[PDB]
Amino acid sequence: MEITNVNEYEAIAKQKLPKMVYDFYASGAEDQWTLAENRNAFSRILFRPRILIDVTNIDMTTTILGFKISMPIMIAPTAMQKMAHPEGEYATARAASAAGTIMTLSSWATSSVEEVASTGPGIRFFQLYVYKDRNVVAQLVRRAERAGFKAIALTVDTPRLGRREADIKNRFVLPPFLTLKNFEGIDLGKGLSSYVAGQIDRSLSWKDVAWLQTITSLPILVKGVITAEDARLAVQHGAAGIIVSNHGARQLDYVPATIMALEEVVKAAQGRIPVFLDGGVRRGTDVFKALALGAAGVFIGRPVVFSLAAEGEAGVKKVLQMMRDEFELTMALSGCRSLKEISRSHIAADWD
Amino acid sequence: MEITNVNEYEAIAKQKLPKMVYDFYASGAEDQWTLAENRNAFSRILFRPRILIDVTNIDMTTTILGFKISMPIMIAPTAMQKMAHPEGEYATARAASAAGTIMTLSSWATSSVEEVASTGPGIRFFQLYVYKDRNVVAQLVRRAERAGFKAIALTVDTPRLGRREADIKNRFVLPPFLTLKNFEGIDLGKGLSSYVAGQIDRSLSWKDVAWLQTITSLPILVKGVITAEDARLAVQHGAAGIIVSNHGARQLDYVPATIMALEEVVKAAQGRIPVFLDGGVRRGTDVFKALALGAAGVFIGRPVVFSLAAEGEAGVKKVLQMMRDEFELTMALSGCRSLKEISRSHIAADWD
Amino acid sequence: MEITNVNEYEAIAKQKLPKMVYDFYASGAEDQWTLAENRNAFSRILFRPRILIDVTNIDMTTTILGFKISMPIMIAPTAMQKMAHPEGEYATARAASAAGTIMTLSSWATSSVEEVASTGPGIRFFQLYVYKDRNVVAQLVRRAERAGFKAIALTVDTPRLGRREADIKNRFVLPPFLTLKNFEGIDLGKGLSSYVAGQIDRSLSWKDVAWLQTITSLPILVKGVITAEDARLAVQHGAAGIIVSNHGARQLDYVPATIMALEEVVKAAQGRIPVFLDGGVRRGTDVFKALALGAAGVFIGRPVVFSLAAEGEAGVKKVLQMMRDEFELTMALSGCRSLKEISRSHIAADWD
Amino acid sequence: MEITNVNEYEAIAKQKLPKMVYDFYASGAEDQWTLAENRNAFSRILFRPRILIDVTNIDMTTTILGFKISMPIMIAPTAMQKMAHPEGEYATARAASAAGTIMTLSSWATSSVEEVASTGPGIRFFQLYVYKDRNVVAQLVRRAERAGFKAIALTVDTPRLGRREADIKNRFVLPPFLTLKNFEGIDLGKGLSSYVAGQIDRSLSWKDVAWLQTITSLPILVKGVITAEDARLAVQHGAAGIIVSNHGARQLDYVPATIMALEEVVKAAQGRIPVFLDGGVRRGTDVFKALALGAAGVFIGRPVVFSLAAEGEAGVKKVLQMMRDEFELTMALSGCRSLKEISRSHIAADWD
Ligand SMILES: Cc1cc2nc3c(=O)[nH]c(=O)nc-3n(C[C@H](O)[C@H](O)[C@H](O)COP(=O)(O)O)c2cc1C
Ligand SMILES: Cc1cc2nc3c(=O)[nH]c(=O)nc-3n(C[C@H](O)[C@H](O)[C@H](O)COP(=O)(O)O)c2cc1C
Ligand SMILES: Cc1cc2nc3c(=O)[nH]c(=O)nc-3n(C[C@H](O)[C@H](O)[C@H](O)COP(=O)(O)O)c2cc1C
Ligand SMILES: Cc1cc2nc3c(=O)[nH]c(=O)nc-3n(C[C@H](O)[C@H](O)[C@H](O)COP(=O)(O)O)c2cc1C
Repeated sequence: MEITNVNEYEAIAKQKLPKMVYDFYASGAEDQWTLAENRNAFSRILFRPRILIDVTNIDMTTTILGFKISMPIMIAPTAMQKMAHPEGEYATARAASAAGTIMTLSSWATSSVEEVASTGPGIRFFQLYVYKDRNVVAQLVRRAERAGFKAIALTVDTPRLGRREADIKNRFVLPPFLTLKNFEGIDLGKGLSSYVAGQIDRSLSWKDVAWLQTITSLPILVKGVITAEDARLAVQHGAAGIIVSNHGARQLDYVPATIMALEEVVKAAQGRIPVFLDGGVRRGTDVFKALALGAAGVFIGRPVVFSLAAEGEAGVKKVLQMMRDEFELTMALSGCRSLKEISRSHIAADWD
Repeated sequence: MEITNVNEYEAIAKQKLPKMVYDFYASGAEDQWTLAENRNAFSRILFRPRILIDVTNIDMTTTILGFKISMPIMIAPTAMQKMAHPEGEYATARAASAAGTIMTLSSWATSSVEEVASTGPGIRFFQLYVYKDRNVVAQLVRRAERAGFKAIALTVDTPRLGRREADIKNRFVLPPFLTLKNFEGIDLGKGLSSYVAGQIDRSLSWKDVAWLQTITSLPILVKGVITAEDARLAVQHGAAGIIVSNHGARQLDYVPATIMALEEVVKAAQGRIPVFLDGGVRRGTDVFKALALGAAGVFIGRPVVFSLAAEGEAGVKKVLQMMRDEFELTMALSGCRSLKEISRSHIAADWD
Repeated sequence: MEITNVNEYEAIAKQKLPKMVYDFYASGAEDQWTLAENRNAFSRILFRPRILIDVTNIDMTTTILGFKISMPIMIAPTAMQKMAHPEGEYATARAASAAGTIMTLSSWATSSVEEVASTGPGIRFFQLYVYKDRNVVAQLVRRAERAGFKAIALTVDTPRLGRREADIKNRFVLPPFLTLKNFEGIDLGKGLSSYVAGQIDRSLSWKDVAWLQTITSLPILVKGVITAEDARLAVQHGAAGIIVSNHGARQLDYVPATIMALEEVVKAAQGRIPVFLDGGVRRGTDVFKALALGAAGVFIGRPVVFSLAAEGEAGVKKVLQMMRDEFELTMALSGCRSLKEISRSHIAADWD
Repeated sequence: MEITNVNEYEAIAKQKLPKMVYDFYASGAEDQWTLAENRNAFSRILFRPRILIDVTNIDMTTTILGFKISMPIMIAPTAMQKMAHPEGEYATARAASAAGTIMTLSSWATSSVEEVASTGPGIRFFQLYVYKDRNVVAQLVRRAERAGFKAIALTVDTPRLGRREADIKNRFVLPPFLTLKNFEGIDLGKGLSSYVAGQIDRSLSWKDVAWLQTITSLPILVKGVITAEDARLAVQHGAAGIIVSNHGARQLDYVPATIMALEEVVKAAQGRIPVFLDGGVRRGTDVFKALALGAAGVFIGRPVVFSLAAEGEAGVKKVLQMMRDEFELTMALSGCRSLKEISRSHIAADWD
């Protein structure tokens, strides 16, 4: 009677949201080629069990950046998810909190950093979105101060942002009432929705990456990599953690699938800092893989929204227990007692 | 007027069984990826005939473990097949017996080892299913005593058992009346269906593999391998015969197809002991292949159940003569006079 | 208004013939895998033009076995095609004759070798079909005497004949009235349809291949090869011409596509004798290829029958002018003035 | 409300034109295999971004043959496009002119070289089509005199022209009223539509290529190459610019896709002269690629016609701004400030 498939949701929460909503969450750049190459990508990595072993106990338990995120699956910073159930961002922090992991939110948020954190005690990150003039950035960066956003997911792949068709036919009406309370309205001194669609700096660089550092610590991640030329470059320029990504295949298409493009990104920066790929991932079967390639922990996107929008704080709370309760088969059946015994020593992958 | 296709059955016996039944037999883990990669897998091995030769006579005749199983195709231990025609397990032993091969039954059986063997004279194996406390196991192992189950198909791939979707939506009602008469009801001393779903040991190891040996002989097979790290390991730990498998792709998905994963499993353990892969196999065309790779004889699963459930003792009795009467084209047309002249010397295979 | 596609016919002549008929011509072994791998096979060989050259004149003109078969496309020995328009075999000899090539007919013919040849002056071959006792063979072989069948297409791939599904459900009624006038009725001395399905020798060998030679010359071809172990073997045992084939994918499935399996068959027997692959070929685009791989001339099957059955002597007479009038684009556009300048020097092929 | 997809047009302008029209523009040779291998070809080249860079400014700006074609996308010489909106050829020159690029027209044109050029000031080329007797050619070549067609796209792949099915069933009625005003009617001295289908020389060669040169300069391009044997041959025989092509896959099928066949064509003729591939290209995403392989600028075909036929001078005027406004994402997001920083150093491609 209860129904389990971690995306059986996509389609139910499809009928729950107004065209615009579903398409804002369900898009990809122009041809969207990499959308399905975000799922049918992990299918090109064949398993490789080991057997006749003790599996009474296992161990999802992590420690990313000196943080025990209860289990190795994390949440990726989706834009306005308060449109998809007026709470969203707010109940995701509490959901993850009960779930013991991270609830990562972007600047494009409905609930502000002032606003969400009232949800109380738990680990969470916040996506930086550098703009033209860095006075408002500088203050946003230091907003997630000793409130605690631990790190800052600086998104290096979103200067001019990807051409997801849909939007500009069914012209995305940013819901009149509903607001992006993370800035909600700024200006210098002489607006919302298109303030945010009224600010960013298309020339963000490893020199700005420089500045950001003297304005904080909060472990500055590299969000938006699929190559090793900006990987070794990433250790070359002081940091830890990487958020290898395509942008939910929303910025640029025909750019390799996070998993597929991974080996070269991990293998590049060796032992310096750990990598976390946030994309494609919708089951612990395929989650396993990423962790096999060398990406110590992984985030989650869309799957998390077709859940709140579907059924409140229970929505995502299965998106996480179904997810967690899927990495205890995968780790078990392949002969592993915890992350320690995983690695791509333990498998086979199509291309190779 | 008579209709032949060895799975033309699947679909007829589909309409014969209640949702649950069909789905219990027709499932695979979560995404079921390897389900079709269990058939469209052998299609990646191209034939390689030799011609202008004598084919008046041929030779399916075997001898696996010092047993002439009439012909090289065997039966794989399906769970309750008495649900799918109240007889099942019972009429499969008699069917195979008339068919001269092995009728392999699991612990998850409807008819008990006491019960089925009344069917009379013929070769058959029985799948061991080690549990938490090994007093009931120890006695089950020695149940198939000088009754004669020859070997024991110890299933090394089923600690925590695979997540076949279906079941847990159309919540598998283990048919109130109908019972798993192989244990049927045990307990220590102070139940059925969930006794069996109330017992097993998730820490089965090559140390338990040790014990089993001082409690019997009955040639202890290795059921559930798709790698050569647990293959050489399998000769390292005294035994013969292997039952390379995925579990009807029921335990774990995206783990190579028995045929595909085979070369490394045979090639690993060389000349020590013979290997038998039970999975995917539904025609002697594709049966041939396995035997070409080096797997001396092969078992059969699903195909055997969509036959009893379809048409009694005649059901499977074609599943075997259609099967047998399909290895006498294959062996003939490729220039072979018997198994002796087969081998993967005689072919070509996609990956290679 | 006139419609051209050399198989646009298949489907029209599909609706023209009784189930049995269409399926007798439109079958393949069991799963028929190689049926489409008989067409989507040549699609894995990419073209390779050369340009800015003289193409005022071209040259299909051949000489196979010291025979100028007007153009390089030939006809392959289909069984009873008199069922598919009561004339067939008869009007195919006359059709080819006007078309200047070969009209190859099998022993399974409706019109006898006595019977067809009344059609008059033109080149044609006849498929040998050796049987249990070789007294009737011996006389059939020497039937196509100084009448003129030039060569004998001895079919080395048809001892026990392929399991084309269809037939044995819609039980092939060999049309009561209509007969296989090539033997029509023999017996020793103490019947038709199942005389022929009442005679053959499953032990045909390179020792019988020996005998045949002292009973004739008529250039003994090797029909039914897809490997180089029976190729060099084919020069080892005195002959010329090969008829590399799968049997319209009717004998055995999953055995490579004539084109695909070709390189190794030509490349094997070098300069000794020429090879001709009869299978898959339905356009001069793809015809070209075979000739590129090294198969000096090629035969045609099915395409020739869905034409007589469709529209009399005009049917096949387009199957040949459409075919011929398709090799004068292919040769032209790739920079060639005749066969002399073709070869696989001139192309690219997927596998490679 | 406004709808963007650069071929969302194909289907609208499909319903706008009479069968013949759509099929004249929407055909390909016989099986049309390379039609989709003209699009799903660029999908086998995976992107390869570089990040955290300045993208305030970018640079489509070109200079092909000492010509700043405003942006790197050009127009390919489609036949009668006046059938598809009586203006066509005429409004394409003006469209491109406002768009700052080239408007390339063929001899098969509706509007003559006398006729179109009244449109005024802007860069444009004209496809040469050498005929049997070169008196009319000689005068056409020197027609695009100091009027200014800069170069001459000499089409080396169209002696005997490709067999696009369609046409010859729905027998292409060259619209009675409407004429090919580029010759419109010539004759020696003792007609239209089949004058043009009444003249050409199937023996065009690198010796005629010789002559053409002493009758002009106008940079003689090589239109119709997919190999490096006629590439080095192309520098061997004095010229610049190449127009690597298949002919909209209209001449010959199964001949590699312009992009796919490119590497060998560029890599062959090195630094001698620049190459421009006109085929497949319908987005700046995929446009990028060509330019990555080494083809300095690229032309466009069909996409340009399903636009005039769709909506006048605004039709193509989006086919160019949508196109141009799609190379400013692609160049931006991959880290590039202009063409200078592109190249296939910057990517990954399936085959490799
Ligand atoms: C609605 C939406 C908006 C997005 N906006 C951002 C953003 O503001 N910045 C960013 O770096 N990631 C953004 N993401 C992408 C994610 O943070 C994350 O990479 C992605 O959704 C993971 O892919 P998956 O959905 O297949 O798990 C966006 C994704 C969606 C669904
Ligand atoms: C209904 C069902 C229950 C199964 N239970 C067992 C089991 O108890 N233990 C075991 O090792 N095999 C079990 N198998 C799998 C087989 O023994 C065998 O590997 C498989 O069905 C062969 O795959 P095929 O169905 O494609 O031939 C199960 C299969 C099915 C269909
Ligand atoms: C109806 C039918 C009967 C056949 N019987 C014979 C036969 O008697 N012996 C033989 O060697 N070829 C036989 N062939 C196959 C051909 O001679 C030839 O290899 C084949 O039809 C070429 O394949 P295509 O149909 O794709 O051109 C048969 C084919 C068909 C269609
Ligand atoms: C209707 C039509 C007629 C064509 N005729 C010519 C021609 O006269 N000569 C030539 O070299 N190119 C001709 N082309 C092809 C182009 O010049 C160009 O290579 C092609 O249309 C680019 O392919 P695309 O349509 O996928 O962009 C023809 C194409 C079409 C659509």
